Amino acid sequence: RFHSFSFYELKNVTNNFDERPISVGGNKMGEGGFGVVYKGYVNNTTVAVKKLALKQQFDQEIKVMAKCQHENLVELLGFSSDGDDLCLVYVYMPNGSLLDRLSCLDGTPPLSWHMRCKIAQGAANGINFLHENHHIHRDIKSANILLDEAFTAKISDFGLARAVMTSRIVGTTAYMAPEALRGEITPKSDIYSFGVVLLEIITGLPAVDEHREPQLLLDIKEEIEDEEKTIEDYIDKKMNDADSTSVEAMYSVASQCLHEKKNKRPDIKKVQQLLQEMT
Ligand SMILES: CN(C)[C@H]1CC[C@H](Nc2ncnc3[nH]cc(C4CCOCC4)c23)CC1
Repeated sequence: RFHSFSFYELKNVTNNFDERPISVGGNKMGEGGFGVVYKGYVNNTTVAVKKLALKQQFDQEIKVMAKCQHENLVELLGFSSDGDDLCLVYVYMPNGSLLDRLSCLDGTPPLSWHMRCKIAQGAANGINFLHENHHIHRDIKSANILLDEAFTAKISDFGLARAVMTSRIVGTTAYMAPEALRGEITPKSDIYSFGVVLLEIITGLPAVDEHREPQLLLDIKEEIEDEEKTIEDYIDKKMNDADSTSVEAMYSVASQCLHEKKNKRPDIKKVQQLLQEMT
């Protein structure tokens, strides 16, 4: 199904796991809580190699990736398990994550409103495919939305995905639904998290900022509803092509996604429908 790489092959293609960043001539692209991401080159093809630093998340990623293949899901090419180290090889996303592009990391120009609308639609198509295949992502966030050579949105990181209550609460607190913080596992929690992503797209602001008032982005929904502020006051100033009608239409979707009561949230098919009507 996927290519079985030996640890020595991934060792050489990543220039002996060169921990220096890409900008300084190394191979390190970044790091997460479960491992370091390296740029690799296998037979004239660029790859992303995640060296895990745990086995259940390796197995779950492979299991979900074998079952779910879609235009808006990142593709797994292979893996390595022969050593004491576990590696996952993916299709390389030249435009990194949506979080990095919204923050203009490493001098990248701001995303236009037109590109932002296409990204939101693509991400919704990806979540829709996961839910149609009875999978809950559990960690929907802008850092988990990757961008290819045409800025096509690709949902990533299926290590926490589930095919209901849990004793092990996992995810990113700033994006998590109230019931998800309580231990509930439901596809409606993915909808809430997508609502936070839509707010990041409109504002260009991260979900959480400790040196900001309010610290959490989902709290701007309260300020707008209580008439303290408007969505117009929060529109990313780094755009020149945003129109009030489509911004209000995306905000309306985000607002519906961010309902505290999980049953009042729209399903992903409705979210997909509202985002298509927006354009
Ligand atoms: C913090 N920031 C600079 C970045 C950290 C690296 C990250 N990863 C990717 N970048 C490019 N192509 C990729 N294909 C697959 C991946 C993911 C898939 C899930 O596991 C982790 C790697 C990937 C992009 C954002």
